[PDB]
Formats: sequence, C-alpha cells, structure tokens
Amino acid sequence: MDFDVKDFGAKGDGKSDDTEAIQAAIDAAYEAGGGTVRLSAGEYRVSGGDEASDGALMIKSNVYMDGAGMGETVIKLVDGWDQKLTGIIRSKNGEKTHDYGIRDLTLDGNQDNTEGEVDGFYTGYIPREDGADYNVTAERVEIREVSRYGFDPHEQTINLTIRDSVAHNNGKDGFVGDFQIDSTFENNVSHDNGRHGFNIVTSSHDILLRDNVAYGNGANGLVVQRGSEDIAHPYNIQIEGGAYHDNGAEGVLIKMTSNASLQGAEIYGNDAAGVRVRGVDGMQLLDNDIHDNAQGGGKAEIVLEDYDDRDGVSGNYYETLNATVQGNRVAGAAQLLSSEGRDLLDGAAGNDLLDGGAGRDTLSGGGGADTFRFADRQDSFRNYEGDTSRVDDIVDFTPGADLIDLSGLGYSGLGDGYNGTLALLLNEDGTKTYLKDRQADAQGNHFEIALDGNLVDSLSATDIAFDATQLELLGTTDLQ
Ligand SMILES: [Ca+2]
Ligand SMILES: [Ca+2]
Ligand SMILES: [Ca+2]
Ligand SMILES: [Ca+2]
Ligand SMILES: [Ca+2]
Ligand SMILES: [Ca+2]
Repeated sequence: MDFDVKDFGAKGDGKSDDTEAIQAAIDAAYEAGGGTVRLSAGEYRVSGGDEASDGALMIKSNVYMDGAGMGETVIKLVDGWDQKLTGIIRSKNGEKTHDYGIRDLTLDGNQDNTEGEVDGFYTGYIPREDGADYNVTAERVEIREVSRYGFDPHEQTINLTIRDSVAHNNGKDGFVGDFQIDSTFENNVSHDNGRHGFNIVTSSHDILLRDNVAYGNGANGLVVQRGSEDIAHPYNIQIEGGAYHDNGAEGVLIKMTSNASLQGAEIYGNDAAGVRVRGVDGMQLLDNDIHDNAQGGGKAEIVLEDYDDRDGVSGNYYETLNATVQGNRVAGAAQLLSSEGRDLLDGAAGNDLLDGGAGRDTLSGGGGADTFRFADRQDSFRNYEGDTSRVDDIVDFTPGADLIDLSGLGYSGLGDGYNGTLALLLNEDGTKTYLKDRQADAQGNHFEIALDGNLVDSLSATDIAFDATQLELLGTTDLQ
C-alpha cells in the first residue's frame, strides 16, 4: 500500500536528519511484503553510516519510493559529511534485492559542503561472484552534485530500467552501467558531469540505450568499454536515437566490445571525434547525423581502429571486425578501417579513408575525394582453382576525384597484368571493371579489385597510387 515518511517522523525541512525516518518507512513497507514509500515535497537531509557500503538509505525488495516530482522532493546529503558514501539510495551488498525502484525525486550529493566519493543510486549484489539484483526501476529521477557517480547501478543487475531521468553536475559520470544485464536506459539526459555522460562497463550485456542525450560532459557523451580489468567484454549494446553533443572528448566511444550498434543519433560539437570505435568485434554504424566534431583538434569525424592491449592487462590485440557503416550523414572525414571477414563500409560527404582489410568487402566513398586503401595483396583476390569470392568491390569509384591506394603492394603501374603491372578489364556484360594481377602467387591467388560499373575508359594512372611517392602526390585525405 502506501507509507508517508512524515508519518514516521521525517521532517523534510532541509535541516533535520531524516535518515532514520525514511528508513523506517522503507522497513515497514518491506515487512508488509512490499509497498510504496511516499514523500511529499520538501528537502530531506540524510547521512551515511559507519561504512561506505552502508550508503545512506537502504531500499529493499518490493519497495518503491515515489516523490512529488523532480526538483520538488529532494533527498540531500547533510552538510559536513566526510566519509566515502556508496549510494545515497542503495540496495544491500550480498543480497539479491528485487522489484524495487525510485520515482519523481531528486538526489543531491551536496559535493560543495561534503568531502569523499559519493554515488547517487547504487544497485547490485557482490563483485566477482554470481548473483544479481533484478527488476529495478528509476523513473523521472534527478541525480545531481554527487562527487562521483550519479546513477551507479552495479554488478550484477538484471532488468534495470532507467527512464525519463537526469544526471547533471556530478563529479565524475552521470550514469554508470556496471555489469548490467538485459537492461534499458531510455529518454534520459546526462549533462555537465565532470567526466562521462553515460559509461557502460564491466561485462554489461544486452543493453538498450534509446533516445538518450548527453552534452557538456568533461569526457565522452557515451562510452562503452571493457574497463581496466582483464574480464569479459561488454556485448550486445544497442544505441538508438538521441544526441551526444558538446562533450570534452568523443561523442560516442566504443572499445573492446562485441556486437555494438549505433543508429539514428545526432552527434555534433564534441572536442574529439564524433564516433570512435576501438577494437570492436561487430559494429553497426547506421543512419547517424555526424557534424562539427573534433572541435579540440583532430582530423576525423569517425574513427575506426584496433585496440592493442598486448602491453596491458589482457595481453591481447583486438581488431575492429565485422563492421557495417551505412546511411550516415558525415560532415567531415571518416576513417573506416576493418579486418578479417566481410565489411560494408560507406563514406559520406567527407574525404574518407576506406580499407576493409582481409576478406571480401564492399566499399563506397560518397561525395568528396576518398582513398580506398589495399594494404596487402591477400586482402582482395581471386583463386581460379575455386571461387571469385574474396574480391572486394568499390561501388562508386569516381575517376579524377577518388584514389586507389596500392602504395604498399609493389606494382609498378597499369599494363598487361604481368611483370608487376595490373590489367584493367571489363567483365562480359560491362557491369564491373577489374584491376587484376594475372600472375598467380605460390598459393594460386591473384590480387584483384572490382570497380562496379564501366570505367575501362575513364580510369587512368593518376587514379591509382602505386608507390609512396605517388601516394604523397595524390593522397586525398589527412588520415595517412
Ligand atoms: Ca543487493
Ligand atoms: Ca567537495
Ligand atoms: Ca574485411
Ligand atoms: Ca566521401
Ligand atoms: Ca568520393
Ligand atoms: Ca578486403
């Protein structure tokens, strides 16, 4: 049913310590088997316990707390607190707390008049052990002025939902999803935090980040990452819609993650790249609107690259792989580099650099002057002993504007296709033009590229860089 904190002695006056009163309301609601702890408008001061892991208030299974609205019900930390406090509202470590939530209320960490690391909302069970909180909701909650992490749901929580909420002016990250599972962050705003807007980390997976907005943060608008430990990477991370703008680092940064997707977002005004992808296995970058990034310097609106952790905790080298980059509007350069397996890589209006690496890739540059790089003869080839597969195709090569960068491959020029020359050929129905090495290597492979369309007469020697000197003369981008 309903429990009003005032009926348990809570004053809501901005000066009395209401911790024990609100906690009494919570314990009564839990002992009845579940209930709504109700708080009328006011500022309720709260204080911590003997240890950081006590937090301030302990929410419990089947208890929901409903305020009078963001800005109207404010739970605020007392002046003078000088001890690390991990969760102004939190569940208990070492207990599987479930079917609880907070709505229509503000948590104020009062960093101006306190010292020590404070987190707003903390969930989860026990780091490095199996077990989870589950069915956790925060609706229309505002978390502000904590010295560290605003929303800090933590390892492990399953079916966390945070919606229609706001984190601002927190000392580090507005939102952390630490080992969250099968969870949802929707229509939230995270702004003017000391470091990240949203930070999904520590093995989190099956996460939907829909229509969130992040601006004015000291670092990334959104970062999805493994973290500093040698643990399972996050995976199945779907970012849909929303806006990541005017941040101190990249708009969206994804690193050491598997099967991530970023679609339909507006990404602008960031100091670093709009989107940066580092060592991501399965990346979809679809239908975004990306402009005016790299305000702090830098040559690229989009960066795909590897993540070399060989000298770090895992000892591993992580390629970006399995990438699909399509339908984006990109007012500046895209660096689209991938590796083994089939990549679909589309540039936009900028002067882009495209290289699908090993396997059979489909590349398009769009407008501007783009460089399609082929770094190894085994990255686009045909073996007649078996399939034409493994031959890359360029969709829209534009003679006079685009460039084919073969500068590392050791061919001398166009010719009959032997002796280190490449032959320019048209297939039978005139739908594809090939550059071909007619000399098989020892495995029977022929370096070969397809250009979609008929370019046997339009293409010329100045469209291909055959060595580093030519590449310096002809290169179309700042990115090499
Ligand atoms: Ca718990
Ligand atoms: Ca302080
Ligand atoms: Ca590839
Ligand atoms: Ca382009
Ligand atoms: Ca182009
Ligand atoms: Ca390739």
